[PDB]
Amino acid sequence: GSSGSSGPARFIEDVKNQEAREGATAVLQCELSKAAPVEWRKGSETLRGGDRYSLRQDGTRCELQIHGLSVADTGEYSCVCGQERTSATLTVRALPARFTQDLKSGPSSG
Repeated sequence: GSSGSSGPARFIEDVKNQEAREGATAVLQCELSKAAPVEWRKGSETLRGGDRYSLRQDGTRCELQIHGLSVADTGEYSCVCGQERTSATLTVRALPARFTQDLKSGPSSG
């Protein structure tokens, strides 16, 4: 809430930590002050929309999906936008190991 002009596009809404299991598709949804180009990078590696990473920006909103979540993927992504840059933490938990747990609800309604 401040009338004026800064110049470049700033991340008005930084990405929020992500948490999903293997096989899923973790994606970070953020927002920019104004339509501007960005660049997602994991630590010291620059990623570019291809087959696994499905980058989709609807103007000021950015979205970086990850097809095939692997425990390894787990790390810290950072989206560099002009001058500003947002980062988050993606926690990938191994797939749920099958386990039979004998159980049968009771006459209780709730």
